[PDB]
Amino acid sequence: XXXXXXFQSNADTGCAIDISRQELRCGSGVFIHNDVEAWMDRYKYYPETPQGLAKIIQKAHKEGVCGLRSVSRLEHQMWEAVKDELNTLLKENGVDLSVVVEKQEGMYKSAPKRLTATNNTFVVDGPETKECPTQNRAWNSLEVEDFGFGLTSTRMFLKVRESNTTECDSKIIGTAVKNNLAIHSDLSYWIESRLNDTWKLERAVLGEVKSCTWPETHTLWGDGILESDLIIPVTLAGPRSNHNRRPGYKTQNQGPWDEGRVEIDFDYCPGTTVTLSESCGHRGPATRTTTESGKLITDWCCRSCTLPPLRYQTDSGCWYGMEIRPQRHDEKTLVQSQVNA
Amino acid sequence: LYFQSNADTGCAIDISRQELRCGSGVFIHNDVEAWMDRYKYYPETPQGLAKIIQKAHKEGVCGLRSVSRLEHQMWEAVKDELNTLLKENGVDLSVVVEKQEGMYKSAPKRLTATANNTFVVDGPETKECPTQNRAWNSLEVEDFGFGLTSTRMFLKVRESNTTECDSKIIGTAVKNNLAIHSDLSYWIESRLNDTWKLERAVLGEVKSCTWPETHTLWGDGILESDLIIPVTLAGPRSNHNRRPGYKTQNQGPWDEGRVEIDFDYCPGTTVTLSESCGHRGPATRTTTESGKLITDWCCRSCTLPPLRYQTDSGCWYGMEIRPQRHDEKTLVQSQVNA
Ligand SMILES: *[C@@H]1O[C@H](CO)[C@@H](O[C@@H]2O[C@H](CO)[C@@H](O[C@@H]3O[C@H](CO[C@H]4O[C@H](CO)[C@@H](O)[C@H](O)[C@@H]4O)[C@@H](O)[C@H](O[C@H]4O[C@H](CO)[C@@H](O)[C@H](O)[C@@H]4O)[C@@H]3O)[C@H](O)[C@H]2NC(C)=O)[C@H](O)[C@H]1NC(C)=O
Ligand SMILES: *[C@@H]1O[C@H](CO)[C@@H](O[C@@H]2O[C@H](CO)[C@@H](O)[C@H](O)[C@H]2NC(C)=O)[C@H](O)[C@H]1NC(C)=O
Ligand SMILES: *[C@@H]1O[C@H](CO)[C@@H](O[C@@H]2O[C@H](CO)[C@@H](O)[C@H](O)[C@H]2NC(C)=O)[C@H](O)[C@H]1NC(C)=O
Ligand SMILES: *[C@@H]1O[C@H](CO)[C@@H](O[C@@H]2O[C@H](CO)[C@@H](O)[C@H](O)[C@H]2NC(C)=O)[C@H](O)[C@H]1NC(C)=O
Ligand SMILES: *[C@@H]1O[C@H](CO)[C@@H](O)[C@H](O)[C@H]1NC(C)=O
Repeated sequence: XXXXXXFQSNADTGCAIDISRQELRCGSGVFIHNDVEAWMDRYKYYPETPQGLAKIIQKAHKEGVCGLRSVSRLEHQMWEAVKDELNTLLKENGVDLSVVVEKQEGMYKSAPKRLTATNNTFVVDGPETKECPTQNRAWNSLEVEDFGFGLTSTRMFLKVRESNTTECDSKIIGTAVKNNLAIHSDLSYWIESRLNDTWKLERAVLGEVKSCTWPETHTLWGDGILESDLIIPVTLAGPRSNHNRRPGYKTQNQGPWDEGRVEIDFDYCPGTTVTLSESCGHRGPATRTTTESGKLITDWCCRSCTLPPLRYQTDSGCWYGMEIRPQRHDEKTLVQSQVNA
Repeated sequence: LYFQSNADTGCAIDISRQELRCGSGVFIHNDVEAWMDRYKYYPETPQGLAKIIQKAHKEGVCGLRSVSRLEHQMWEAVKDELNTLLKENGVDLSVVVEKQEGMYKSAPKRLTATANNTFVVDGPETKECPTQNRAWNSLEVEDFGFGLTSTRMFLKVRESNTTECDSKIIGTAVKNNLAIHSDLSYWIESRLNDTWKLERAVLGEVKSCTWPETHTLWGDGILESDLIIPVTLAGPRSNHNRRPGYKTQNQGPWDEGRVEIDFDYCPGTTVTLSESCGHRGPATRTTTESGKLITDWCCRSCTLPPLRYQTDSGCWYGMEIRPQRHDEKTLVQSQVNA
């Protein structure tokens, strides 16, 4: 599964039903789909030329770049799928260099080196090592040049970026608002806000947690921003937008951002309560509702949040927002986020 | 679960992404192109509204000015019903709806939910009912109404005072090379071609409410002098509402009704960069009042293709673009100051 290559036509054209207006309507415009919560991946990354990429790497290798960290899971999946190919490319040209791709657990961190146009390894992702520290790795060096048709999925071809930026690739971003529901999204983030008495964040699904910055061009309601109010941190591709807020909550810099997939919404973790209490503990690291031993922590408080509570759902269970604390300071087997972003 | 209650569902072809995708999300359509006839306003309570009106008149509100063409059509269509309801309550008061020509100006008064014998809706600027004593932007859409012919939307009186355009009917979105700010009468399009910039805008009428920041893209660090469509004319405070070489078209042909903006030459005309060209002025039509064509145009420091308006009486150029020949032959120029 990695085949190599080697009616306004700028717009979407089709039909949809608008459930709110209760109208079936055809024509042209902009259609944003939910691709984060989709069964398969409709999209796969590809290099414009594997040979080109191999050249990019060996060059960066000469200039002392020991490896790379992917921007996203999709990018990782490319490096994973194209490594054997890149390696036979180097091998057959007499280049003493092999690409090595390690499993990625947790958030995709940024790095400061950049691949440019044109030991003996190039290490993609993995744990932090003294041998190949992040500071000598490349990150966010590629972007989408063109899209390629496929039967099963659609191809995205990567070129080398012309400049140095921390911005997420805008080619794959879809932001939209209609019927007072607002969506900031790309291939791995789906962030939904809605008007109900007030405008506020309602739900978010993060396929992984990345470290690029959400571009202003693709951001709604981005005036008069106070970053410390932004639920999802801008250092974690949180859109710098007033939609990325919830009354009674500040930036979740210590949310469980290193668990892999994270779903944010506002409801109670199963079998728990949350109470307003001026005697509750101050905000701290996001905390799970099950201990290491597995037992359920039922009673929770908050000093000044609003209900329903900010809830995180991950592979290992349910967590609460930073402002929500265990009512009883007696449980010692806590599982808490050790992130600071 | 709520995502069903407010979303769109269907299929579309995305040429840019070379794919056919189905699913759920937000589909923003092109409505200023023929779809204004498939949407009607109706007051949610003609009875209540009548009471609201007789109260406002009783408090020194001589009349009203519609936010938009669609609102005006509702007034035109409900006045007979309103009047006959005012009769039944024994109220010396009748609604008068005059033709609306030009831009839909704003007014400072508001209706509330709780001399002459008339309530004048729209029209020219009388002194028997000045704009300063009229209400404006007191209505918003409560819910939508199913129809085969048209989608109905029912209006409530606003609980609050604001210059903001009703947000319920706004659709704003960006994907691939394309950014749209739109509602039922405005379609404002910008595109990424080397740079993000305004490419085209169609305005069914020119209104004077303000485009809400909640539905504005790229709204950070705004220099209002660079916004092409003025914020006083529902221009979005967006860096998408910009074109290099051009500043705010405060003196556009905004009083002509329908206006379309794009970047292209007026038929039979040329535009050349000249250091000796005149400075920004009111926008000028390519035909003179008699009906003669002006062919030669200059600009000092605009970029090309030229900023172009099209209205019901012809083609016009942006404020920076000036007739190269000084033998001024009674031009037709915008008199609007926005
Ligand atoms: C969209 O936004 C609206 C608000 O604009 C939300 O509506 C609110 O929903 C919440 C719960 O979902 C409601 O809160 C509940 O109120 C019940 C009755 O209200 C009492 O308190 C008010 C205080 O102002 C008094 O005025 C009133 O007379 C009543 O005495 C309570 O019975 C509920 O209590 C539960 O929670 C508390 C929390 O501590 C527990 O201690 C209780 O034991 C009990 O379990 C609760 O407080 C609120 O009333 C709604 N407001 C309005 C205006 O309707 C919608 O929920 C939101 N939509 C979505 C989808 O989220
Ligand atoms: C690209 O820009 C980034 C940030 O704008 C640069 O990252 C900084 O690099 C220096 C030295 O490498 C560090 O001390 C900083 O902490 C980095 N800031 C970050 C990572 O936010 C990066 O060096 C630039 N890369 C190139 C090739 O110019
Ligand atoms: C009360 O309001 C009515 C409706 O606006 C006024 O009637 C108009 O008066 C002007 C005066 O020049 C005429 O040109 C219009 O033709 C009248 N409208 C008609 C006949 O439908 C009336 O003058 C006002 N009375 C006042 C201010 O005392
Ligand atoms: C997108 O912008 C490019 C400029 O980068 C436009 O290309 C120019 O097109 C005009 C007329 O077609 C030519 O006179 C120029 O010489 C072109 N420039 C270059 C560098 O080729 C292009 O027309 C724009 N396309 C759209 C659809 O707006
Ligand atoms: C509406 O609000 C504006 C902004 O404060 C104010 O200037 C205006 O007088 C208000 N009008 C009414 C009728 O309250």
